[PDB]
Amino acid sequence: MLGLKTSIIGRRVIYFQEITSTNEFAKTSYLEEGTVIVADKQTMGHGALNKWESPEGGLWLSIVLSPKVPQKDLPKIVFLGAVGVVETLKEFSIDGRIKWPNDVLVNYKAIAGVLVEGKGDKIVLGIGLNVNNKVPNGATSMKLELGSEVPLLSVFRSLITNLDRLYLNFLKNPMDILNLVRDNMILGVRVKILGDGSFEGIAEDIDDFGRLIIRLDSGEVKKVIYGDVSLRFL
Amino acid sequence: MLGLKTSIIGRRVIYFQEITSTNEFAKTSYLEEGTVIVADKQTMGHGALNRKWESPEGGLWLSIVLSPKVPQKDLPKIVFLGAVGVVETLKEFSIDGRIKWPNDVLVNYKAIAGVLVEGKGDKIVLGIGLNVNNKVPNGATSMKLELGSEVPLLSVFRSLITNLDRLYLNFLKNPMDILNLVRDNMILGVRVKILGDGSFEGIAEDIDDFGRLIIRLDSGEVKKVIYGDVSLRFL
Ligand SMILES: Nc1ncnc2c1ncn2[C@@H]1O[C@H](CO)[C@@H](O)[C@H]1O
Ligand SMILES: Nc1ncnc2c1ncn2[C@@H]1O[C@H](CO)[C@@H](O)[C@H]1O
Ligand SMILES: O=C(O)CCCC[C@@H]1SC[C@@H]2NC(=O)N[C@@H]21
Ligand SMILES: O=C(O)CCCC[C@@H]1SC[C@@H]2NC(=O)N[C@@H]21
Repeated sequence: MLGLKTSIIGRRVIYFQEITSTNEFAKTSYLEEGTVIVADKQTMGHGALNKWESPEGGLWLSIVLSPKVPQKDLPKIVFLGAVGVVETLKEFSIDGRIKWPNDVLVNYKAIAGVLVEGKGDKIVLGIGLNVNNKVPNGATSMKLELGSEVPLLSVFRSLITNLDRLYLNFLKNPMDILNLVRDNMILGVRVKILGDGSFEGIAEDIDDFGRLIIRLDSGEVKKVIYGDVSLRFL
Repeated sequence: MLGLKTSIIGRRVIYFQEITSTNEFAKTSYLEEGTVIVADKQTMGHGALNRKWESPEGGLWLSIVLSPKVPQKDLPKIVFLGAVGVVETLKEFSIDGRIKWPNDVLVNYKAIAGVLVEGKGDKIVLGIGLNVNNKVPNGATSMKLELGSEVPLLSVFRSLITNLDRLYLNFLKNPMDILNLVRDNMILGVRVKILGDGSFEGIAEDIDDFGRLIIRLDSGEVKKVIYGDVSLRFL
């Protein structure tokens, strides 16, 4: 009854009033490619590192993918989610910018996060977007940005449509997404990579593998992988 | 993202752009009680007694997984939950739906919806097909045809699920209540023909405490019809 006209993403949609995590369900359940798992609320939502607040009002969903692309391209699925969110936000007159590698900010406030996990040769693309829900201190939502409630289903429709388009092109031209990320991410600013061997520098660009290129004050250039990176804006 | 607030029916909803049959998927798959299977269109829609049910885009084609822990004597009334739920939703949209015993809903004697219940003991599948904005077979009708304009399909879905959830929860508590709702919304007082092992005609007087259709033949003989392997035809 939803009348979705997408090719792959959204062929099937499993909706939950409540769920532990859409990502966990998508990983542990046999689902055909393109199946979307979405819930009004998550009781155990999570993302990069070890919680992702998922109260009623937001868009919490996961997409099952099994892309038949070269091994080295598989890691770029996270960018499809980030760019899809940016495109949807623009449709609603909101300017979102990507905080490499998986977050979307509006005026430097977090409005969405992407988490990609796997199970077998299935890839699960998880996306959390604050719409009308309460958000953690320092974060924002479409409602807070627009000053009014936003029809949640309309956001879902927009995002699924954008993701389907990005995914279909990714299957044929897997390098294209990097250009979209580059033109929509925060660059030219100082950042600090946390953890062992922590360092600071200017976030210059992302390379052909989606690695963040940082120029340290000494002139040294380091390439950061986005598997489970911890980054801070200075 | 649908924000359903129902207790059981609609806890989960599995939507399909296309499916063979929501009833078949529901019967076959491992699903929890209250899960709703809905599709934009069905390629193999089924009606009662092996009939074909046209399910083009524009209509509401869904099935609900139920596991009612009521006495076996009450299980046959589940089809009525579907019929009444549809009637209530139609009234919400100001359409006068009336029940054609025991599983059809008509508007001015034209079929607008059909209900098919399939069970095996514990797991019961309640299937409902309602014509909304889709083209229909000659002689049938739809919400769009009745109102003269397109009706938001999702609005009909929300309405029906809400009604079905309420009806089902009360059914578990008071299994007899549904019978009163069927009586008040069914076509009675007219001549009908009952088709099964042969056939007979008479006035459809009412439904009894078992949901059986009470028919008064011209001779004065009274027959009680149990649904399952029979069809009803208005004269
Ligand atoms: N619903 C949410 N919206 C935005 N950020 C969240 C949410 N839940 C947890 N966070 C975390 O708060 C951080 C914002 O500083 C993000 O990196 C994000 O992972
Ligand atoms: N979508 C539909 N709406 C109303 N009646 C239908 C529909 N599909 C099939 N039928 C009915 O099922 C019967 C054939 O088994 C016919 O009387 C036909 O009109
Ligand atoms: O910002 C991040 O670190 C990633 C957050 C990802 C959140 C979404 S909500 C839908 C899906 N289910 C989860 O448990 N996590 C992701
Ligand atoms: O009038 C009838 O004989 C019953 C028709 C039941 C139609 C619905 S459409 C949803 C569900 N899936 C099916 O294949 N049949 C039922």
